[PDB]
Amino acid sequence: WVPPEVFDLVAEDKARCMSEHGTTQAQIDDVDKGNLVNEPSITCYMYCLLEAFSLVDDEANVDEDIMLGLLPDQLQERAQSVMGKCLPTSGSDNCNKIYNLAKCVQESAPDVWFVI
Ligand SMILES: CCCCCCCCCCCCCCCC(=O)O
Ligand SMILES: [Cl-]
Repeated sequence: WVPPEVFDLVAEDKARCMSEHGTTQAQIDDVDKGNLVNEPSITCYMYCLLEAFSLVDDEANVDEDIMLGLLPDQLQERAQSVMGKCLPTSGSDNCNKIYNLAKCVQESAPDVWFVI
């Protein structure tokens, strides 16, 4: 469902986030396929990229309105349903909060789940 335009929009932040955190594309592909581990090089990548687009703040609180703003209408209240379950975020730090959120969302909605 993700438009191709999104890929060029995120390219610059994706490069920076991967470089900052030691992330490999293979780690991203693995999360993308539903396999999540609590490794900072991928969890901090996910936090990094969300933050770059104002989807989370300095304590990994999710901005639900901006998030709903970005999704298409067909997912718009599946997402509200998933956010009801999975928010607020909780964890030992920003990266771990996003790990637990990722775990929750992908379990709650696997056929829509993805990470760029
Ligand atoms: C759903 C929370 C779990 C963790 C999410 C994984 C990180 C992927 C972040 C996607 C960033 C997309 C921002 C692009 C918005 C746009 O410019 O159109
Ligand atoms: Cl939250």
